[PDB]
Amino acid sequence: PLELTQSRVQKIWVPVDHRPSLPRSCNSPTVIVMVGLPARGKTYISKKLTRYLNWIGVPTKVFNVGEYRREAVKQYSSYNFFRPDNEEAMKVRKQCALAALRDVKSYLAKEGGQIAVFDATNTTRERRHMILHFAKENDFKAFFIESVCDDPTVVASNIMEVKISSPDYKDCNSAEAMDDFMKRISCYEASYQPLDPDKCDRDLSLIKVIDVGRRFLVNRVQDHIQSRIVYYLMNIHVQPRTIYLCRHGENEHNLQGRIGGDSGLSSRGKKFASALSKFVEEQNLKDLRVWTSQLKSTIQTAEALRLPYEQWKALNEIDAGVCEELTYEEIRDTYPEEYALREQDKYYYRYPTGESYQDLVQRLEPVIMELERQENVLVICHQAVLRCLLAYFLDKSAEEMPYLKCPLHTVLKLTPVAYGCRVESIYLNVESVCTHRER
Amino acid sequence: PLELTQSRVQKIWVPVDHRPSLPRSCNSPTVIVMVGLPARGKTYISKKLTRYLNWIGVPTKVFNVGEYRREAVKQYSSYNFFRPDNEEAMKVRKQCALAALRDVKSYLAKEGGQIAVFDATNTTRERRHMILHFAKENDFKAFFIESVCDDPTVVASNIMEVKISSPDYKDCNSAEAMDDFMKRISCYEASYQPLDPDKCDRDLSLIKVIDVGRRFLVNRVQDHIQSRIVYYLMNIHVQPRTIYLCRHGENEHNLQGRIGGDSGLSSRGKKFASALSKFVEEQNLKDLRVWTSQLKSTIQTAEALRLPYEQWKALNEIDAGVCEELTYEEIRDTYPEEYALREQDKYYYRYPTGESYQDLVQRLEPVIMELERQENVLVICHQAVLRCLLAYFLDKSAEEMPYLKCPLHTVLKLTPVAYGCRVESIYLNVESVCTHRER
Ligand SMILES: Cn1cc(-c2c[nH]c3ccc(Oc4ccc(NC(=O)CN)cc4)cc23)cn1
Ligand SMILES: Cn1cc(-c2c[nH]c3ccc(Oc4ccc(NC(=O)CN)cc4)cc23)cn1
Ligand SMILES: O=P(O)(O)OC[C@H]1O[C@](O)(CO)[C@@H](O)[C@@H]1O
Ligand SMILES: O=P(O)(O)OC[C@H]1O[C@](O)(CO)[C@@H](O)[C@@H]1O
Repeated sequence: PLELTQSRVQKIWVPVDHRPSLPRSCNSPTVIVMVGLPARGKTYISKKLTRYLNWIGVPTKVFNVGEYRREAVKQYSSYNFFRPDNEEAMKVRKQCALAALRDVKSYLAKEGGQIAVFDATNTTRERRHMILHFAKENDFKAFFIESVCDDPTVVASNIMEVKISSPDYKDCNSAEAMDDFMKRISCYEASYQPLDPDKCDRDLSLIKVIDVGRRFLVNRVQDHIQSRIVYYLMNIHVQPRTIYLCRHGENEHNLQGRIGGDSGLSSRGKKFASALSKFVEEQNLKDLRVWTSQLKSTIQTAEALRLPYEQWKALNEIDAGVCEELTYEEIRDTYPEEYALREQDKYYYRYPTGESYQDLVQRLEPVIMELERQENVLVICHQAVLRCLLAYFLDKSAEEMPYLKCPLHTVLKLTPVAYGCRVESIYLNVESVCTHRER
Repeated sequence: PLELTQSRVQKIWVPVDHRPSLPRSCNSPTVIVMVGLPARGKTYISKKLTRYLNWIGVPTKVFNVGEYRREAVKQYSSYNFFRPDNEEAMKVRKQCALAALRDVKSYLAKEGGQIAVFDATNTTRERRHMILHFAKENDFKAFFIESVCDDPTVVASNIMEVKISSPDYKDCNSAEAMDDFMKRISCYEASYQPLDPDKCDRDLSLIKVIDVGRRFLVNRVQDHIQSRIVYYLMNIHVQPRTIYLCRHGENEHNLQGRIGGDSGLSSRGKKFASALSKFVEEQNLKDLRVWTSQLKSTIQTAEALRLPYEQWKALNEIDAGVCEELTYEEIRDTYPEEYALREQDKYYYRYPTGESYQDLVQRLEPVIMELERQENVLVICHQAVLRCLLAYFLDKSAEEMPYLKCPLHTVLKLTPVAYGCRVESIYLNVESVCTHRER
């Protein structure tokens, strides 16, 4: 009894499965409901939350009712389409919401999706009662995220940043698009019934994000994922800042083509460290937090900056287990089965007594949460760690992640803009070996 | 340039410190303010939060004004001491609060304390304005935690569970103590001014815990620690449950006196696994979550239960680095310097390319957060992992933690009661080797 086998790729101990003569094949999804008037950052919340949930391994998809509308109604003319007295467009808009819900059902019940973010105004109790009915009948959980903001400066900024550039306003100039959008918001104000956790919405699971995250009303958080979302929303901010990501300067193991270890900077690596200090100085940042791993090469690179820095064990390079300090040639010759398994499944593959890219994500989640809280940050890390962090910021899949290009002596400058990061690459003109290996 | 040395105990790379001829020695603390009427679980929140913060490595202390009062006023007679018209006792109570604040200043500014939990009613704006003045003048941050509850069943339950058993009610019977405490609560109701984040307390950093954690009002979370507290308060619950903790059944490495590795159950270990299944069955639990590490020995133990289980990489035994699969005799003979360093500083000591008990805490924090969310849970883990989890539940220090007794083939049954866990040990009558080593 208790006979187990270790799975070759992930290295997971499973019961030996001696399937009989005729082998037989043999928790609840969530609908996240966005609530609020237009230009309240609902799409911003939807997209950022989906990016985070997918990166941590929770399959998530956004269903934006406006995109179903742009598909059903070819060209957008004006706010007149959104008028409450527009009988025809009101029918079309309802059909679009129902078509999005149909796709929500298919995603969660038939495609292995775990979270569906229903991105619409959902400003009336009637619409929300209909979404609740849809969730109850399909055995889906419902979690409401309402964004409430009365600041006209914030509303005008959102229109200027991401609304005027919408495909709806292609033939319009900035002034007419802004004016049309203000009229469009006014169409929703009369029927808008905010969430009432005090009386009406007392039994609903919800978060009210008030005044661009200054205040929060949290009601009946049922589970782990809702609690995580709430914690995430409370850590993110919309303040302007820059994230600089780079690897340690070239090390002695890099020169020998050896993986892992705790080797020091080569002469070129030390030159990069000096070049990085000059680069950092030229950026003229009021305050800058510097984060390193606990491995020597990243600390030596930070030492050249003459700035305070913090060492994180979570930033340490992927653990290669038995393959640590070996070259890839020595891995292929000593462990050919292991080498081929990794090449076939680079994300899920776990090194013996070591890690996978999947393990890295789990380790890096507190790093991501702290990066969100912070402003200007410089992260000096390692190739696999950098690919993982970059996949979060650039919304790259688990399959793409182990192959992202993160060259040595190159700074990745990340600027948060619209619904994602602008990425600028800055090579600091110091030669190094190449550690990138394609599939 | 960039000359570093690796610290012998923690294995941290530090700049080589060539101190000159005359060597010279060369963030803001927080006051957590509890707010609310008596029997609102303020002391329960204070104690649990302090236990969690200390375990994660944030030095925290509770300053309970009632304990300063029991010290100043020898014997407690009745609610008459708490009367608003009691001029003398009102002076004494103020002096006690000021004496507690004096000790808060000394703890945070002179003893290396990071968080001071000011556990009092702090029901008036006047008292809170005075605490704010004290925080501003000492450069301390202020974070308010208010517990609001109108349920008379909850109030009566709190009085019966932990108030009637208070040193104040030693000479009283349950009925008179309950009656006196109800009158005592009434003394505070007239002057009680709840936190108003809408108008008056808009600029204060606060959390309102409403109806025993059913709802939360979160205002202006400034930093990392406040955000963590909020997340913790949202994950904990007061629902009745049991936590069972045990190690995997005896393994082959245990028999050889070898550390780490991924060996399977010995014949005795398999006998424990059967004994554990019978024990679990006899507990008659409606639902039970079973958690294991990703190491074979814990999975084989769970396999004997015939219950669904979840494997956590965070539950894997402490990593011994270069000392993995070695006996302690082989460690002392091959690495005598390393052996002696560990014996001297067992909590902070890091194995080369391995971990410390300090690293274990960081890894286990998500385990603790999930244990808090759950109800009936059985954790099948390893000696060092178990000591770490037990130190959290039993409020043991970093210094005590590496020496806690966690024998093989023994279940630790944890029952949450009053202000901490009741611990019952259940030996399942199966022989094994002893892996415990005293200082
Ligand atoms: C850059 N940008 C901001 C908006 C924007 C306009 N109104 C909004 C309303 C909500 C919103 O989401 C959040 C904002 C803040 C936070 N939590 C915090 O801050 C807590 N420390 C969470 C979500 C974004 C916007 C659009 N573009
Ligand atoms: C066992 N006991 C409960 C009380 C008690 C009486 N009123 C209280 C008021 C507050 C309180 O703290 C919290 C309760 C719940 C939660 N968060 C959740 O639930 C969220 N999922 C956080 C703190 C405890 C008590 C006393 N003893
Ligand atoms: O996942 P890949 O492509 O092997 O890259 C990760 C490797 O890169 C390095 O950082 C440098 O080669 C190694 O330490 C690590 O094993
Ligand atoms: O910290 P200590 O006392 O060495 O105990 C931890 C050790 O106990 C074991 O679980 C069993 O001896 C080892 O795997 C591990 O190294």
